[PDB]
Amino acid sequence: NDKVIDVSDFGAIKDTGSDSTHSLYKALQEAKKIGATKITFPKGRYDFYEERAADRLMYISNNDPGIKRITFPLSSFNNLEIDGNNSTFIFHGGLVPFILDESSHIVLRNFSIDFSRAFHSEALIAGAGKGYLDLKFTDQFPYKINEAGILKFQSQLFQASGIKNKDRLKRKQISQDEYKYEYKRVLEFNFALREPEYMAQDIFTGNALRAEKLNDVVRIFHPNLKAKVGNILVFQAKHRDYPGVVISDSNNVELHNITIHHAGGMGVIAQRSHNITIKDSKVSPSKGRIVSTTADATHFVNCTGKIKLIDNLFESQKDDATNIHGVYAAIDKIIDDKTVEIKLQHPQQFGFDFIAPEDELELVHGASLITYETNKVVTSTRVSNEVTRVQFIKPFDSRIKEGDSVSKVRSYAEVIIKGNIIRKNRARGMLLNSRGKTLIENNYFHTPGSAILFEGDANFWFEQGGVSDVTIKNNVFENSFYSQWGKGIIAVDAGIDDKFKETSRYNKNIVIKGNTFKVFDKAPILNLFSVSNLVFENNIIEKTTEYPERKKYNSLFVINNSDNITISINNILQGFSEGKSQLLSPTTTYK
Amino acid sequence: NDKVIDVSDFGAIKDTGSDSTHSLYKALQEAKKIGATKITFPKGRYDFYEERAADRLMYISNNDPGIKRITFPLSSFNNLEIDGNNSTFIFHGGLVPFILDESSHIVLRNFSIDFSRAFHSEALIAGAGKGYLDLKFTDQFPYKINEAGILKFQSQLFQASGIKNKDRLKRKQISQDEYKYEYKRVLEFNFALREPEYMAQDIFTGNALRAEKLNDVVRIFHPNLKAKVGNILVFQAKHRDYPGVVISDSNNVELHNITIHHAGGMGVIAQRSHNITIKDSKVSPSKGRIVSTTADATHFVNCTGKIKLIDNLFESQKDDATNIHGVYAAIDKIIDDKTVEIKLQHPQQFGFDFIAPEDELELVHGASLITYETNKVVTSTRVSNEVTRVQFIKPFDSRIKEGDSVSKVRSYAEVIIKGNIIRKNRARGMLLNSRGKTLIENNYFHTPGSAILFEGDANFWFEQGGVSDVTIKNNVFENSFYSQWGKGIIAVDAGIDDKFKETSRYNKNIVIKGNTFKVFDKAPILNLFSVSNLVFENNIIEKTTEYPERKKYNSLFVINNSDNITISINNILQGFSEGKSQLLSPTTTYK
Ligand SMILES: OC[C@H]1O[C@@H](O)[C@H](O)[C@@H](O)[C@H]1O
Ligand SMILES: OC[C@H]1O[C@@H](O)[C@H](O)[C@@H](O)[C@H]1O
Ligand SMILES: OC[C@H]1O[C@H](O)[C@H](O)[C@@H](O)[C@H]1O
Ligand SMILES: OC[C@H]1O[C@H](O)[C@H](O)[C@@H](O)[C@H]1O
Ligand SMILES: [Cl-]
Ligand SMILES: [Cl-]
Ligand code: NI
Ligand code: NI
Repeated sequence: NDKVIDVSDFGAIKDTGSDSTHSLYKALQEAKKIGATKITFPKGRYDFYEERAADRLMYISNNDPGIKRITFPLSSFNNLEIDGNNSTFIFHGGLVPFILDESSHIVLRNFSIDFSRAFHSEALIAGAGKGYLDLKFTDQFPYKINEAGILKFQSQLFQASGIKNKDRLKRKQISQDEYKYEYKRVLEFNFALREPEYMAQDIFTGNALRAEKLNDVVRIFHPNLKAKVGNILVFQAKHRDYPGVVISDSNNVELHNITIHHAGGMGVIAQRSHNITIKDSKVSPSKGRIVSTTADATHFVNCTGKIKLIDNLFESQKDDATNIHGVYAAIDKIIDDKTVEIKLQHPQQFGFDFIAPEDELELVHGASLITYETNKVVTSTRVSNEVTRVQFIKPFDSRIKEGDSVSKVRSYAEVIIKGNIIRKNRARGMLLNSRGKTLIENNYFHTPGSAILFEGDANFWFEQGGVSDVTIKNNVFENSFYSQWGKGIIAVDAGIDDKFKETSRYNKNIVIKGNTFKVFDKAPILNLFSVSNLVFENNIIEKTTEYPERKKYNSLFVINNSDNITISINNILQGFSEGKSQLLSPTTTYK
Repeated sequence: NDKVIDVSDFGAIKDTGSDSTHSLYKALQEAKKIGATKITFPKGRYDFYEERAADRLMYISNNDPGIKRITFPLSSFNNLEIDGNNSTFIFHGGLVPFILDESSHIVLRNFSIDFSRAFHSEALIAGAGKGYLDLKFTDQFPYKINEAGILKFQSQLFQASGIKNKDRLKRKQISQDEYKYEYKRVLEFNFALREPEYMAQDIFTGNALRAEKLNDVVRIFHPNLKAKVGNILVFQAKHRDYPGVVISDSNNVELHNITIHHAGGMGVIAQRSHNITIKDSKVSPSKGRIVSTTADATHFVNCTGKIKLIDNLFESQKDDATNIHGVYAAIDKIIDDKTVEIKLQHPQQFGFDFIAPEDELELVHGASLITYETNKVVTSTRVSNEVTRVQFIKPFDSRIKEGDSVSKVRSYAEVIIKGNIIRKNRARGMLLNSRGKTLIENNYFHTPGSAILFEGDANFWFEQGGVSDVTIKNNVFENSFYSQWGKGIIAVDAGIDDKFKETSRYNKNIVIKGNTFKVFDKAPILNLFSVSNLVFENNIIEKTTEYPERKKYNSLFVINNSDNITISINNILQGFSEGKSQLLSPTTTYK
């Protein structure tokens, strides 16, 4: 039809293991040429390789920039639905499955994304001693130990060809693939619960560990290795070069019933885009794996309109389930009374262009995150993937210094996050850096880090946060924040120096009602600073014994430098040995 | 003036160490806007950094592709001379100094190029034992040994700031710079002669060596380490990301009195360009260094017109002094009787586009390098940075198989290489893969590898060679080919399988006259196969004792599968103990 295009008409045949990339490409161009509104896959398994994938330079915020090979290069597509009919997609090597670029009204529906060799690696811990672990790898994680004695994971094990010359080039190719499987650090996971081991920490290794094949078993050596035998050691991928679904300068995108088993980086990363829905989808590992995506499950940078995460499962990724936030760029040079040069600060922010004439920017004091003023841009001149020269309509506030920051005033995204399951990932649940109206309703949280974190800073990540209207209602937080890294189940960790906490009110107007908190010890349920107007009422708090109690904590409510904080008497806490009046009484310390 | 632009008028001030990149940029744009023909630097030292350099995707043949930061982004410039007045240019970090792209009539004159921290590293060998070397590094080569026990070179040593937060970002930045200084292998250099140690070999390490700080001295561990104490160990840079001068799709470019002290990769790399002169220039290390560029000094891919290398010094680079050659692309898929898909084979060839309609291509048998036919292109469709679909005007020769190759029929460059000094580099002198008229006159060669190599192959490098008109006259070859890797002083090593050597005549019409060969043993002066019509006459051959004699060789002239080879009786050989009649008598073996 000129309305519905079947990829098989273009040569893509399921269930054979052959490369479907070019057939898919021609089907895409025909859909655009005639204006078809849907591309369908006959249900089956489709494999995509590097050799015939479109190449484009990409800057992708909070991931690694470079030349990308892209299986679905959805540049300037409009009103196009891709229905996989529950096909499974397998990506071989360094591929970005989807990049939506200047596209509009795109629907992705009914398929799964996976890579044939994960970018992270995993092993069974078979033994442990001072300065070493003994590991067992499955076939799924090929590796070599070279003559230098260094463990190096591989894209695949070299199978000889017959033709001697095809072998020399294939070895060189496998050898250059090593970069993609570089590791950075290791983390112990509980075998039975399939989550980071209780009170285990990241152990920084670098990308080279000393190793020996005992002579089936691999011993790795590092002074700081420690782990329980029988658990699973995860090698964290060093790079974020292959995110799953990139949504960039696009609008009205919907993901329905998408399963992202794996990504080199984040599963879904959206930048400078408007209206995004992710519904009935899954971030969850494929067979034999305890880890899903090697970074965040979802992530939104300078997005507008409505961001909806509805009835999804987000489990087992190496970072947060979501983060919705803006970009700060530091004021690097003051040119004249009207003109500055801003510089993107974090490496995975380089190439993020966002300042244009007529834009309004916040001018922000760095150590306090307090806004001096807003000012309109009349000139924006991109000098590099770091520096942009900005001239304002009027001279900027005379208190502004080099080292302060700007962020664009936006129609901040309205956030609706409901019905999701968030568990077994490594870090936090949700970073709520959304200044727009935010609703967190009917989610389940079981996270090692904070289930919900208000962050943002203008000194390292350079991420704009600061909420103005948040409702967290009818959620279950079950034994969340069980790790050693974090400040509470629901916490503020904005980059506000101690000396400015008393005057900065970065997060405002938060309602926390009707939730159930199942907690195993007395770590903070709320750990707040620089908040104005928060009401915590009609919650149920219920003591458990899921994990050993951490003696470091003896306060459910840590409040500093805030105003209008109501920890209502109408909350219910049962199963604690202390009195209700003590348990609801805020402290300034963990105590 | 509107004719001559002084960079200092645009804010570039010598001898201060500040970044001159943006001032230079505005001077470049003004020169293009008004049509000025020259930009001058007041003599001094100018430093260029990453932060404000223009970023562009680049595919650069025989080097590494990616996003490049470019100090002199000479895109679409015409009739422009850059005169440095013997200024010195210092490049900090990952910068490509010059990229000439679609430019015309460009003159670069009177300056030097260097990087503040070399991409390779060097050390004094202070001790040696089984499976280890003991090294001493100077300040110029900063490094860390991390807790894993791995030696990792650094862009710089971290100097604390005062402000604690500027320190955290700077550490992250220094940490991400580590990739640029990765090593691959080590090679021992003779301290006194400043050249690869006699009969030393590359020792493959990989990018991670075990190491210990003895407690000023660094011990590295690897089973295959062996070296003489007092020599200098060079760590070969793993990447070729920052070549010195890129000349791409450009014409009529001249380099006069340019000193390239260092490059991350090749000093000068030219691709698909027409008429290039390099005169009175130097590739030669800066103070404290024994290595110059980390790959070839110069290199020309699919160039046309005249290539002139006149009165230059090319010393101490890690590869060849020059290589002038074409590209083969393998026939990966046969589509129909008229249509194939070609695929670039070597990773550093990806993104090399060269086939367009109306082009004539050679269709070549892979194992023999014999041309089946030429055929004209009517359709070229780039699928990726690897694959292009090519359709011919007529059905191609029915003997063609997948695995054969194509190369474009070109106005092959006329090559004039005269008055150059070639010495102390690691590999060969000149790879003469130039099918156009070639003149090698009045050069001095002192190379560890072959001084002059006819190479090319369609199985690994995929480089088109095959000479048709070569004159090698009045050169001095002094103790060249003193290493264990090579086949002779002047040798053929084309990728022609043994079974086709008898029928393939890939190199034709070579005159070798009036040269002086000073040789220390009886390795081949000529080692030829698949040559037709070569005359070796009026040469002087003179025995020396510069290096120990290699007992493996007892033949100055090894000839196989050739025709019309004249080793004239009018050559002079003095200082040998064998008879003249034996010494000029060809063999089929080293004997
Ligand atoms: O799960 C138990 C294990 O937990 C880790 O955090 C600890 O470092 C190991 O020594 C072992 O105690
Ligand atoms: O230069 C002398 C040295 O040369 C190297 O090629 C050899 O491996 C060392 O053991 C030492 O003999
Ligand atoms: O703390 C913010 C931080 O959170 C996660 O780690 C993300 O992966 C990062 O990109 C960054 O957004
Ligand atoms: O043998 C050919 C080979 O020669 C040198 O090593 C060059 O650095 C390579 O790019 C390649 O051209
Ligand atoms: Cl202030
Ligand atoms: Cl043949
Ligand atoms: Ni937002
Ligand atoms: Ni040529």
